[PDB]
Amino acid sequence: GPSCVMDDFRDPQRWKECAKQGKMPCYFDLIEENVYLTERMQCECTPLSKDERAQGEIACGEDCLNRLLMIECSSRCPNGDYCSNRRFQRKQHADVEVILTEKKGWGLRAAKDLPSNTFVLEYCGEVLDHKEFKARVKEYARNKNIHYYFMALKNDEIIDATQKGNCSRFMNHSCEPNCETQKWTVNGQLRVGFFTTKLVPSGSELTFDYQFQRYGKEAQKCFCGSANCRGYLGG
Ligand SMILES: C[S@@+](CC[C@H](N)C(=O)[O-])C[C@H]1O[C@@H](n2cnc3c(N)ncnc32)[C@H](O)[C@@H]1O
Ligand SMILES: Cc1cccc2cc(C(=O)N[C@H]3CC[C@H](NC(=O)CCN)CC3)[nH]c12
Ligand SMILES: [Zn+2]
Ligand SMILES: [Zn+2]
Ligand SMILES: [Zn+2]
Repeated sequence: GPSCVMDDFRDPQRWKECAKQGKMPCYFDLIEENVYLTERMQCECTPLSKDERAQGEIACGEDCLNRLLMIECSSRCPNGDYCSNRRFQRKQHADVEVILTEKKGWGLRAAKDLPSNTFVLEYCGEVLDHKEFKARVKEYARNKNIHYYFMALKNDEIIDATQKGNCSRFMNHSCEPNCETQKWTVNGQLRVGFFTTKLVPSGSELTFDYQFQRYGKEAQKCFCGSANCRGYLGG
């Protein structure tokens, strides 16, 4: 099918044009941070020498205490500019494209090879309390929407990327996936991002195991094509 790049989403009227020809997904409002309907210490890594920075060595890598608790550092981190643990904030996203699938709608694929436990994208959207969430479920059912964009963030917080979000919203489900969600604390506030669970060759679709609690017996069928396909979306 047709494909497109994350920069294509920055030109609104051209996008809408590409959408008229079916060369891009339908329009949504692009945002770079979660938006709320309901109004809401440093680590101990030793500073790296300028020599160690030049050698290729990692600042706040795997032993960093902020990182081990999936907390990103701030500006006041000991390693300052060198800190590798500010990925959400610096928007250090993987190189991925938005493509048209056979039966799932649009999707995400890797433009380059991507290592294991590599950051893909933040799942951004409108954060909802339980009440707003239920309002929208019903509103969406009554508009006969086909695609749904809900992601559980925490107790009484669900991200809805139906109207406002970013390209994370195109990652499809798979019963045998190559990414997972991770919840990270940034400035005392929780966020969700997608991360590879294995190596993902260039061209391959990126998928995760969506486990949002299924309500009815009734569900969306799964066209993931795996050997182990559970048949439907949801947990
Ligand atoms: C967040 S969206 C993913 C983006 C969607 N493909 C689009 O075109 O906007 C989730 C929706 O994609 C579709 N979807 C995702 N994974 C799927 C799968 N494995 N089989 C069938 N539909 C899928 C479902 O309609 C679901 O409600
Ligand atoms: C981010 C992402 C990636 C891949 C798949 C999904 C599905 C969703 C999603 O929001 N699914 C919803 C469906 C409609 C349900 N409706 C009821 O349970 C009540 C009446 N059937 C709620 C869950 N989000 C996704
Ligand atoms: Zn650190
Ligand atoms: Zn740091
Ligand atoms: Zn499946």
